[PDB]
Amino acid sequence: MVEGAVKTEPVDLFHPGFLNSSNYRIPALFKTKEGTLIASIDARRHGGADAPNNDIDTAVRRSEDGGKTWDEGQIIMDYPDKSSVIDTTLIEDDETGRIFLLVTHFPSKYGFWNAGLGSGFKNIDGKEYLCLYDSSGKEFTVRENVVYDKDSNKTEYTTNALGDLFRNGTKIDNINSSTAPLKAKGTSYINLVYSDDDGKTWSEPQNINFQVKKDWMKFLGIAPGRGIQIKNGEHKGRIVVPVYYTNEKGKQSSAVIYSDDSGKNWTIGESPNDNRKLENGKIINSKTLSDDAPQLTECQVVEMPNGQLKLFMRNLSGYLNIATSFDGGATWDETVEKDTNVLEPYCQLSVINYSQKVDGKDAVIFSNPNARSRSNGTVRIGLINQVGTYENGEPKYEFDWKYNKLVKPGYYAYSCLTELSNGNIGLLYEGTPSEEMSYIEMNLKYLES
Ligand SMILES: O=C(CO)N[C@H]1[C@H]([C@H](O)[C@H](O)CO)O[C@@](O)(C(=O)O)C[C@@H]1O
Ligand SMILES: [Ca+2]
Ligand SMILES: [Ca+2]
Repeated sequence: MVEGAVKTEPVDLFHPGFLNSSNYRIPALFKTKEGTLIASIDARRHGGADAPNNDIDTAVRRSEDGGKTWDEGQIIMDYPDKSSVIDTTLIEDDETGRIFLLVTHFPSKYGFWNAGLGSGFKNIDGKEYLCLYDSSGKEFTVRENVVYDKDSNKTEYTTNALGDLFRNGTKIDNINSSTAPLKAKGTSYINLVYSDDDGKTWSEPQNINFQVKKDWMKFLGIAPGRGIQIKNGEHKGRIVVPVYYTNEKGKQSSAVIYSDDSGKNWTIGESPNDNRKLENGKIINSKTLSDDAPQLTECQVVEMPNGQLKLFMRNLSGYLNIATSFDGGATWDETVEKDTNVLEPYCQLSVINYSQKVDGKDAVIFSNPNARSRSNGTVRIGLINQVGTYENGEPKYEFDWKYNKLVKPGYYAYSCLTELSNGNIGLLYEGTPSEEMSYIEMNLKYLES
């Protein structure tokens, strides 16, 4: 290493036995406005396997000294009996100081492959209510935590936000378990929690599926890592959270959900697959997509100097795919770019804006496995250059991957970056499949060397 270069020796920020979890996957890492680092992760309690073959809880650690020391952690979401929360994402509303963590939630027995269609909510007279089902398949609704039957008679059952099921006020089970007399629909749900004390305490989960999941979506999940809050332009203040979904045919398409009211209400935008123009001119849609090749899956979003959004997406082309939005994530330009300078082995990636210019250019930082497998973990600095304009007159931005640094030889899978208070880069990465999750700090002198 050159003199002054910083690449800290890896710290196992999560590992077998921490919080009595045997396994860990899916890192998220975020520096709050106050300067605290929040790291979130799936505590996979029965091996590394994805839902439904596990019981997965959400864990958090905090650092108040720039990542040099970390607290003893806490579990912030835990559903019973193999109902899992998987794939976390972190963002903050800088106006209110509220930190958000969102995650995908499945009842017991459900996961990506067998999620049922739709939101799991039903409209009764203008409001969406979570449905519950008994053993005969009869449908009930939960209205302000009171269970009503199909004839709108109040039953003896109530619920709470965690899904506990109470009979005349006594807990008997939980609507997410394999044994409850009333169960939620077996599908994915987006859950949201928040902290107003810099990550020390967290709310109980809000189920926002009724706002963001459409009737024709089977799986709808958080794309893990981080979100953004838009800094420039007409959508300044919008909180943007990457997601992805499958249609009835099981084919995956990326999107973002977003909030213009500090996280109170959410909307899902279109996918880049909606009215996408494929390489030779075929027009597709995420609702009708029937082929594997154009799928767009996990993704992360960054903001260009004028506010334009770029969605970096896991896909099946072997290379990075990038979509562009002129309207704050509501829709995407018809052309998804393939960047053959950036291998993408079908794995989650991390990309963040960087606050200072590099070589006279606005820059982003990027992390993924630079290979055709989950290996050769590489952190890149991409310099933003405008190369002309679209037909609508908007600027066209391209990335120059000028610096590309191998940080993890051997296994490298999911990862998440953050800029640190000192201008350096923190990185939490899967350097093992599902055991030790490693944290390092790197400076730009190292990354450019
Ligand atoms: O299964 C889900 C969503 O419910 N998420 C997993 C996700 C999905 O299974 C995958 O993105 C679906 O194509 O991928 C991982 O299996 C992986 O590729 O390593 C890990 C991630 O937690
Ligand atoms: Ca649990
Ligand atoms: Ca489009």
